[PDB]
Amino acid sequence: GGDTIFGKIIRKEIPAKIIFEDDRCLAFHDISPQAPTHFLVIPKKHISQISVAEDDDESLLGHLMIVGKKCAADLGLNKGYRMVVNEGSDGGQSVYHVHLHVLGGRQMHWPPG
Amino acid sequence: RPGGDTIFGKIIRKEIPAKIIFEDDRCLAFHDISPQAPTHFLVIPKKHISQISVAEDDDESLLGHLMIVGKKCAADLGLNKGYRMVVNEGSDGGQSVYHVHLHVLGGRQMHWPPG
Ligand SMILES: Nc1ncnc2c1ncn2[C@@H]1O[C@H](COP(=O)(O)O)[C@@H](O)[C@H]1O
Repeated sequence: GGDTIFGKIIRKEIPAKIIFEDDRCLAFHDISPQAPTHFLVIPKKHISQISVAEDDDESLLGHLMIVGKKCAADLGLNKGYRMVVNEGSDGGQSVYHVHLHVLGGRQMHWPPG
Repeated sequence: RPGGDTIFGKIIRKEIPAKIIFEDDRCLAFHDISPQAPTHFLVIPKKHISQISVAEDDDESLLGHLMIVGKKCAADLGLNKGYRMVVNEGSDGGQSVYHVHLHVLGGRQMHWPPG
């Protein structure tokens, strides 16, 4: 699903530390973790960035957050966590395939970058 | 009671003012009074969900709507160089208002890690 490294992960062409999968998304740990728990939830649909998401993608985007919530509980994050979507250059977006970050296991600080 | 018992409930019921960017029957977007970036606003559901960790499976479309409204508002506010969306959950997330909400920050380079 796409011409990025996240497409290769979805297609199982390269290994990843997969947490959860269903028919429309994939959750895996970030290869460059910024917290004791740091994982990504990505749609299998190649949406390059949140700014081009369509109105019909609404439930899919919410699905990423519900999956992230459920994964966080099953990774032991009962003291809280932070969810992040980066858009474009100012947002620090690293891969042009929409992805939800979930970070926890330490105190997250303010501002969020 | 509609909108909950937090400060965001008072905003939803229009009891206290806020600089509103967008409103529909499901959500409200308004500027943050303690901005951490040149543009910093919030998108919140009108339904009172205290935190993302207790959202129900049926809340999925509503949560996605917050993100769609967030990116449309970001475009309307001129954030063509990008932005960051954030949800804070619980103590480790730094949550202070226990009513689900999405931060949208832009107008400067955001740094990594995100706090
Ligand atoms: N009356 C208000 N109007 C606008 N923003 C607010 C108001 N009260 C709190 N906030 C913001 O809501 C956020 C709550 O923190 P958190 O729950 O950690 O996201 C902070 O960014 C506050 O500055």
